[PDB]
Amino acid sequence: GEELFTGVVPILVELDGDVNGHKFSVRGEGEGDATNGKLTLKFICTTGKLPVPWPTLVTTLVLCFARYPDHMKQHDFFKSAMPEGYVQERTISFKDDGYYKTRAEVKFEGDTLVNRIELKGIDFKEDGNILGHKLEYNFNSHNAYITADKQKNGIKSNFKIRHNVEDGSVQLADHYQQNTPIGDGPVLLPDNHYLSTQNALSKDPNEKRDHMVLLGFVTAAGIT
Repeated sequence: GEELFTGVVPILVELDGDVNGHKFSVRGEGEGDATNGKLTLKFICTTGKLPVPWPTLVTTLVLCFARYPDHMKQHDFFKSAMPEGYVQERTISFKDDGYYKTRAEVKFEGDTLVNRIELKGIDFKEDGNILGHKLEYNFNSHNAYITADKQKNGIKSNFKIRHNVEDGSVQLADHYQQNTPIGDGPVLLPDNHYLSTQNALSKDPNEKRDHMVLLGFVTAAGIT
């Protein structure tokens, strides 16, 4: 449970993707500090050029690192499922474009918190904002509301991400998310609340590979 997150925890992220038949892989490494809600990660496209914009993968690429304030500890499903972990599945529909479907397992593998993901993308436009790489390299603040899913013994969430387009417009990405536990022990099913997240995206000047350096802060709120 939550005791696995009292200090800084190494993170490994692995993604295998296929968007419109364009196959790619991403590896990320870094660490998470749930006491401050902080993620520091570097992601590399290990197959060459990433065929979608890095910001469209941020939500897919570890909510167990959210900072749950003491008065909300009983509502932290994500840490309660550890070390066995949880499955996280999303459908992400890009307005006037294609959709992603993702399945991930988030679980401890020894001393490392691992997020291992399979992503498919369907019916994107080669000239659209995604395959056409028309999104700014940034990721706005968002709140995601978390509700219990008692039948699945987990949580669900749906939320819209606003991605800035280079021409000043916005590209919406409508997320539906469902999480379940991998293990069969007791988990914490939350009252309604939300997570507030901010991200800063950057580039390592000495990295020639297609990559994303990510800072994130995730904080739970919305309960008494």
